[PDB]
Amino acid sequence: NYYSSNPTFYLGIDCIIFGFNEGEISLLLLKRNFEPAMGEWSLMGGFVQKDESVDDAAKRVLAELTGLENVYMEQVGAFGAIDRDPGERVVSIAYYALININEYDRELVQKHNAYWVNINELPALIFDHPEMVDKAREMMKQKASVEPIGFNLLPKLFTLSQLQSLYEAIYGEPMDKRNFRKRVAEMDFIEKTDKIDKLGSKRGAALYKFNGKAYRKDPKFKL
Amino acid sequence: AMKNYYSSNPTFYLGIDCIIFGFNEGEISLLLLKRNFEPAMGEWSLMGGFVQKDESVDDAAKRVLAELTGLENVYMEQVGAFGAIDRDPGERVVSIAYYALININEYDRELVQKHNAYWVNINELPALIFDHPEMVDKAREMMKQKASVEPIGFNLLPKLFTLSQLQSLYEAIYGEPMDKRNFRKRVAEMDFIEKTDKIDKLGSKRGAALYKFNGKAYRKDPFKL
Repeated sequence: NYYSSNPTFYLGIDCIIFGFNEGEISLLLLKRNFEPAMGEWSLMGGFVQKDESVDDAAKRVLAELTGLENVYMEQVGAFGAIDRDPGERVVSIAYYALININEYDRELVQKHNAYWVNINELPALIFDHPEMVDKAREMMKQKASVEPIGFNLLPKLFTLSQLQSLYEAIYGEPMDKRNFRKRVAEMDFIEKTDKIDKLGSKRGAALYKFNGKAYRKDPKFKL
Repeated sequence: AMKNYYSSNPTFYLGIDCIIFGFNEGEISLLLLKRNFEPAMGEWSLMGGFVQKDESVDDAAKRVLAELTGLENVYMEQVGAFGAIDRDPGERVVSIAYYALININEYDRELVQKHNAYWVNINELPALIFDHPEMVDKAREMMKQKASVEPIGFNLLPKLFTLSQLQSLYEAIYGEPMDKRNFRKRVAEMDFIEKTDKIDKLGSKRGAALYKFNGKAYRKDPFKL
C-alpha cells in the first residue's frame, strides 16, 4: 500500500574476485561471451532475484562462475549513479571475495570465458567496474592489516615465504624478512607443521597452518 | 538476443535510511522519528525515503536528509546495502543506509517538528523498527573507525570549539576517558587546529579559549587523536 508510489529498480550484483599466485594478486574477470558488451572485460555479475537476499545473490553469482561455496565475502557498496549502466537503470551492489586460486571449477570458468588477470595490469573494464575495483582493493588492504582474511587467499598449508609474498603483494612494497618472521613466531594461531612444501628435488620449506579456533581465543592479528 | 537481458529480472524498491549523529554536552545523540505515519506509526525509526528515477543513490540520501533538517553539503558516508528478504515485513525493500554528521546547533527545527523527530542519546535509544538497530550498530562502528584516522569529528562541532568540547566529543565517540594532558599535546602539534583570540562565554563567570579547524591547512598535510 504505502510504498507503491515509488519506482522500482534492477538490482545488480558485481563480484571482485581476488586470487593470489606467484607473488601476484589477480582478479577473475569475464571477457564477455554475451551481449551487452560482448568481447569486453568485466566483473562477474548477476541480478538479485525474488527468491533471495542480496547477500545470497552474491553467493549464487560467485558459485555460478567458480562452483565455490562458504567463500569469505565482504560487501563493498551500492553503486547507483544514473548512467553507470547505459542500457538501463541498474543499481549494483558490489562484493569482493577471497578465494584459493588453486580451488575453483575450471569447467565453469571456461564456459564463462573468464580469466585471471594481474591486478596491476588489468584490461579496461566496462561501466563503473574500474571504480568498484578501486574501492574493493582499498577495503581489502585495510581489513587484511587488522584481520587474518589473507589466509583465504592461501591454501590450508602455506610457507612463510609464501605468506610474506602475499603481504608484499597486498601492500605493493617489500617487507623486512627477519622481523616479519619474528611477528609470526609470537603469533600463536599460526602453527608450524612437520610437513614441508617440496617444489622440486632441490627446493623445500616448512609448511604452516592457520588455526581459526586458537585465533579467536585471542584475536591479536597485526602485521 | 539481449532483448530481455534486463527485463527477465525483477525490480525492487530501493530504500534510503539515515543515521544522523549529533553531539551536545558530552553525549552523542541520533535524530530519530517517532513516526507520525504508517507503517509502524507511533514507533521509533530512522529517517527514510526511496530512490527516485531522476536521482542517483547518493543524491537520494542528500535529499532525504535535507527533507528532515534543511541541511545541504552535509558530511555523509554510505554504510551498506541491507537486503535481507524480510527486513521490511510489509513489502520487499532493499535499503541503502547512510550516516551523517551534523552540527546539532544548526538545523531547521520546524522541518524536524513536522517529521516528529527527536534527538536521543545513543546509549539510551528506544527500540527501533525493522533492522534499524543493525544499521545503527554498523554505522557506529564505521564512524568510530573513520574518526580515529580522519578529522570528520569537526562536523559534529560548531566552527569554533574549546579543547574541553573536543576532548569530550572524542571521549563520547570512543565511550572512554582520555588523558587530558596527552590529548592537549596532540592538538598542540596539529597545525590545522588553530587557536583563536576568542572565548566561549556561558555566563559572566565562564570562559574558555576557542579553536578552529583549518581544512585548507589540513588537506595540505594530513590526523590521529
